[PDB]
Amino acid sequence: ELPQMVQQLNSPDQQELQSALRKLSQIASGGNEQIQAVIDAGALPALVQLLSSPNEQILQEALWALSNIASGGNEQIQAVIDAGALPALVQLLSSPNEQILQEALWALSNIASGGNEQIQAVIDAGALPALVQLLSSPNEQILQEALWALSNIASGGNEQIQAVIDAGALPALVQLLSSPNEQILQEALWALSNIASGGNEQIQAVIDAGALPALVQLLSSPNEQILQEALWALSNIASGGNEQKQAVKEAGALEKLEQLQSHENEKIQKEAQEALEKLQ
Ligand SMILES: [Ca+2]
Repeated sequence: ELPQMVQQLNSPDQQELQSALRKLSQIASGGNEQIQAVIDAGALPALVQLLSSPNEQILQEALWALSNIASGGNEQIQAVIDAGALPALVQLLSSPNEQILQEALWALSNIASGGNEQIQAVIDAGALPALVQLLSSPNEQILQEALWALSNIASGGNEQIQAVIDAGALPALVQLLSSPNEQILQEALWALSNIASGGNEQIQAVIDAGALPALVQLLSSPNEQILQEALWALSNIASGGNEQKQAVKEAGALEKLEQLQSHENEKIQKEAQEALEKLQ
């Protein structure tokens, strides 16, 4: 069944290629055991070749198939990496095709949905410069995918968090907290809080970027999720040293946090107290 499809991916017949591609994608969309069967049949080197196709139909299916493969476990993400997917996927971030870019961004975010070793592979391939450029996009849909992918990069270890910092993502994220669009705020703050999960060097890079004045302002937000996410970043930068703890105190958070203690939503009531006790 599968060896016969993997073989057809080399076929000069575009109907044969597309039919097997459409079959492999639907078979890989399924279970994690199914993803392995597709891997083992050698579909991966064949799929990576197709990422270079000028044919949008065969490229769209190939991308779907790879993002569905990278939907699996940590060492199946590694197979996608070892096959050499990343450079082709990073190449596609310069695409004017909104659908191709959406698929390529999805696949990269799914590859970044694994362990630090996998997350580093994405960084190593050079995804971050392209990702940061996309935060300056006027497309709210492109912005979301780029912010999703970045948040997944910034989920990893300190080496991966500092990578995002060194990629100059923070000024862009800070500039995005001044957005009137509450849905952009949700995604920018989410990525920013992941940067804020790091060590003292990383906590300080966030502080130096002018993040605190925007976060302290957002603590008086009428959106329960944006207010919750501001707390997220603060309680995360509170984890850092007394030198950092002080910068937070002189941001004016102290009173806003003292007020938040008495909230209608008991979820942010504890999220504020945990931030307070880790500050003094
Ligand atoms: Ca074409």
